[PDB]
Amino acid sequence: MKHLTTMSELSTEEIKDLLQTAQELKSGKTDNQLTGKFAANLFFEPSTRTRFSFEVAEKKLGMNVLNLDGTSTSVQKGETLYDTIRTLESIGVDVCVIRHSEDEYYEELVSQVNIPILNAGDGCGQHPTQSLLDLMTIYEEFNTFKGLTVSIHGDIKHSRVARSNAEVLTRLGARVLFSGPSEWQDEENTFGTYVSMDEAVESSDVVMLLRIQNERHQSAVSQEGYLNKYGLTVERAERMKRHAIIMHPAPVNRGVEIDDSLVESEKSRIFKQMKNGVFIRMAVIQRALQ
Amino acid sequence: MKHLTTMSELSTEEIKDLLQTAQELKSGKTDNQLTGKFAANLFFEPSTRTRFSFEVAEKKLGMNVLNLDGTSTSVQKGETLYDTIRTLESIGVDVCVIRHSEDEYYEELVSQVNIPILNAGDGCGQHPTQSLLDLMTIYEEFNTFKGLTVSIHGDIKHSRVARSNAEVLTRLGARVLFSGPSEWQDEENTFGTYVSMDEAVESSDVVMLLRIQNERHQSAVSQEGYLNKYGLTVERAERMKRHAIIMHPAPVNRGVEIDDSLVESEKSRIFKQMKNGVFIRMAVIQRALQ
Amino acid sequence: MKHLTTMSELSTEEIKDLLQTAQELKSGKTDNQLTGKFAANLFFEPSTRTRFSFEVAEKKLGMNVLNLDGTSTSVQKGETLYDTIRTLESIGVDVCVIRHSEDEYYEELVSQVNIPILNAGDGCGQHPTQSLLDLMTIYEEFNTFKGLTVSIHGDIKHSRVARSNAEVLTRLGARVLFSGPSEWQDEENTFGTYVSMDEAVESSDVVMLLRIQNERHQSAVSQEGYLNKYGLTVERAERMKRHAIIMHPAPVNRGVEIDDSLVESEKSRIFKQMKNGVFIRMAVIQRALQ
Ligand SMILES: O=C(O)C[C@H](NC(=O)CP(=O)(O)O)C(=O)O
Ligand SMILES: O=C(O)C[C@H](NC(=O)CP(=O)(O)O)C(=O)O
Ligand SMILES: O=C(O)C[C@H](NC(=O)CP(=O)(O)O)C(=O)O
Repeated sequence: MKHLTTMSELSTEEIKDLLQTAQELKSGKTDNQLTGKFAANLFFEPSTRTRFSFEVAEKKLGMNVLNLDGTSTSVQKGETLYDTIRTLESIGVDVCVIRHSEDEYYEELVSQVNIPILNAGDGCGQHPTQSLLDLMTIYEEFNTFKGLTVSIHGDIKHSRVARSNAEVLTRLGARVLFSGPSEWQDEENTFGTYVSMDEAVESSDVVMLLRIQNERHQSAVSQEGYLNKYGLTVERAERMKRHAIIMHPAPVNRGVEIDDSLVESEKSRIFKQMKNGVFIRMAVIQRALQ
Repeated sequence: MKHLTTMSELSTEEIKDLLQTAQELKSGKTDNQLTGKFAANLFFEPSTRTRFSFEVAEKKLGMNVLNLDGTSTSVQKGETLYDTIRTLESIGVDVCVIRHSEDEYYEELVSQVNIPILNAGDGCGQHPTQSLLDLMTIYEEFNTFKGLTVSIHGDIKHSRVARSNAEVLTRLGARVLFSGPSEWQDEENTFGTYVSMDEAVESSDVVMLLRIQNERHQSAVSQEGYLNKYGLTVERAERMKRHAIIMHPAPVNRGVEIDDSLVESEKSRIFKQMKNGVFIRMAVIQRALQ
Repeated sequence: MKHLTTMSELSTEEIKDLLQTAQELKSGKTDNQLTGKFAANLFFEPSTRTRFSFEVAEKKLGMNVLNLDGTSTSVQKGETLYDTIRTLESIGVDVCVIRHSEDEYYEELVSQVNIPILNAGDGCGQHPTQSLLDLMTIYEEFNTFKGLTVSIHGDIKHSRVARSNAEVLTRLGARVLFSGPSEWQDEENTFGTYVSMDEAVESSDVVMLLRIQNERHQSAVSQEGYLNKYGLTVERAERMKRHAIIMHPAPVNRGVEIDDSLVESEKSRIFKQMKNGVFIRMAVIQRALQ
């Protein structure tokens, strides 16, 4: 039993092992050991990739799957997250995947519950499996992290993606750059140098775009002309290194943080990221259940 | 790869083959060609028959199923339908079933995506699997379409069922009649003769009833005494040909377009339609992935 | 085909049999008689234990599962519950599980539908599988019902649990005590003796707590200090018989009807209830389909 909650508490060796496993499974290697066991997907926030890649991963591992929403479950009757987990243990669930609006919802749980918890996202906190498939995608491309320059752009302080990726990339020996509206920068995220998109887009081996976390803002603010100012425009992408890649955890808001024509251009690895997500998540479930 | 979007682009030959395949599947034919493959059901409008007959179909084919609604997916974050399909492709989905409010949502998709799209309904546009199962049911009854007189009643204007059935029935050599409030007739559906229910009910070999598309009208209008005025009353049903049948795409609004006692009367094939739905949908999936 | 609607129509012999079957199931026994059949779970009210224990039970029986709610189905188009059930029969569903807001929704169905119906809860009416859970857990504890004193506390008026449990308990030879706010007492449930919590907690072999049915009240009222007044406080739990147990159909509102520290205390069988729920529900499904 191993939780996957925060990227900062996962060692370099474990990351290295998870990537190898994921790569092998992607290669065709299979395993049935978990056939018949039960996984529960609890998503209290909207999702497509994370949620359904987990379901695919679970079913490829031969597992039965229970899918829980926040509006149809007894959470409507005031049940706590912990009780929901204990309930799921009681009816035979072996592992739980959770996405929740509350930053660090898992701290209370990991010490109390008896089955592995896989964090599919905690508000603006952590997003471990996104980080892992990001790393995998990067390593597949450059076959190393050391000496890489990776720039993360946009709404940083509301991003569990950036918060997971910045520390671990630095830890793996890469240089991390930030950019975007100064208002949206993170003082709790020092693992990167704040520069401008125009500066970073030329020194970056990786250009990671972020969606604006509109649903997470205290107050809605104008974002007219965001693309020109902060986004990856065609002209900006044309100034990227030959070997550089474009990444984005999705969903993309075409015409906002990236030009519509770039999403599926030569240097884009956005959809490749989604492919790797499945195998990364298969690996993570195996790690969780031994 | 073969999409299924509009009935008007389905050849007479393809139709006949789908009906034959459906019959074989109905009579127990099976194979594991599709076992373990993934099907995704994207339903953005309510549904019971189409959605779940598809799920049953997919599972009888031995497929793994993913169910997406639109309020719990990342469409909520602004993701386009196109990006949603590509996302599903990336994670290993082989076929997508889509029901959407936007007429012809699929026109954009079919030229761009790399997996079969099965249209489960586009606003007031087309509803091909309904048409196919309607044809199957009629064919089981008369072993022919040539010379048949089929009347379609009620809210034609907002009916993707009427749109699909009218063109294809006349194309198959049937005579089509329309009835219902003149206000709800469709000038862009000229494949039938407009008459009154009272006339059509004695001339018809098939009486096809439609539900009022309340949720699709620009503004709500009274519908008091609809049954007596426009609907299939007991008195009207008693004037039907001895060998004529009653059909309805469902759900039925008992007391509106049809008298409560008729839904499961001798001449009714309403539930037989739902039965055929599964096999028609199996056949369509087999066609898409051949 | 044996429906399960209300406890009062379930004989003592049928009950003892379901409990023996659930025990054998709980010990690991299974068979293949239901492999590949279809179960449908129609939940129109929120639920965690009942809905997902049913799904688990179903999967453990080797069945395919269809999950329907209220907002995404064609109930939205005005389809009656009856037509919904008949529709499911037509597409190949062998048994239906239903939780609905309308008391006794099932009495118009039992005489009309052609497949077994399993009531997962009808408004403030009955909750048969919960009751069976309770009986099982109670029987596991004391190995008998005769001579037992069982107290049920709180919002009796709006409890389908209390209604199922009260009669069947006294029928099995146990004495039932009632407790809680006098306004929330039920005149349509006279199978117990109203007393104060402080009294019952000392004379009870089983102390069964109920959640306040806030979502079911015609008018909201204050419930300040509910714990200290009507609930199971730490102080009160200390005065329980040595061999007595705490039960609660869940979910619990920690701090309302029970002190936070008692939910998982030595005398609590609340989570054991959830465990037995699966096997009871397996047994009930086996009974429904012969
Ligand atoms: O939604 C974001 O922009 C980033 C990130 N996106 C994803 O995880 C992909 P999805 O919401 O389709 O599961 C996340 O934090 O949820
Ligand atoms: O909704 C109508 O009345 C006709 C038709 N109905 C169906 O296809 C059946 P369902 O909505 O239960 O899947 C449709 O256009 O969606
Ligand atoms: O809800 C209650 O407090 C009692 C009872 N609770 C249960 O059945 C458990 P659940 O709602 O998680 O399935 C019921 O009537 O729904």
